Amino acid sequence: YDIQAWKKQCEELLNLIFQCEDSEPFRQPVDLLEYPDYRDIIDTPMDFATVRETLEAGNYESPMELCKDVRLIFSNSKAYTPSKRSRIYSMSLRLSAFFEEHISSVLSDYKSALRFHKR
Ligand SMILES: NC(=O)N1CCN(C(=O)c2ccco2)CC1
Repeated sequence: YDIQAWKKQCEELLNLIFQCEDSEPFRQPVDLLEYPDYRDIIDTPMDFATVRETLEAGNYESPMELCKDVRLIFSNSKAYTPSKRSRIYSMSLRLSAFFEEHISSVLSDYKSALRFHKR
């Protein structure tokens, strides 16, 4: 029933994601010299350094907000990919599966703790 536990749990999950080779394309923003049309396709860029920095600045109120930004990293990859078999998109799918598998208990525990708090 710890309402604040999600933050350290998210920090540790972000640490695991940064150790994963599949996250390399998603750690920093996309360079426009390499992908000139990126902002024509993607209106809201997002990356794992921005998520980690937002978390560490105390700018997420809940793990649901963090989850929305992480999911935006993956939807941006799906929207930008020219093919469903591309290397970078295929890395996003594995990383998304890993993230969803680990974030599930973080979300469940937070929502349960909040319900207990408001009982
Ligand atoms: N850091 C980068 O330069 N990226 C390249 C564009 N991105 C993609 O999701 C993507 C899908 C298919 C090909 O690239 C984000 C990562």
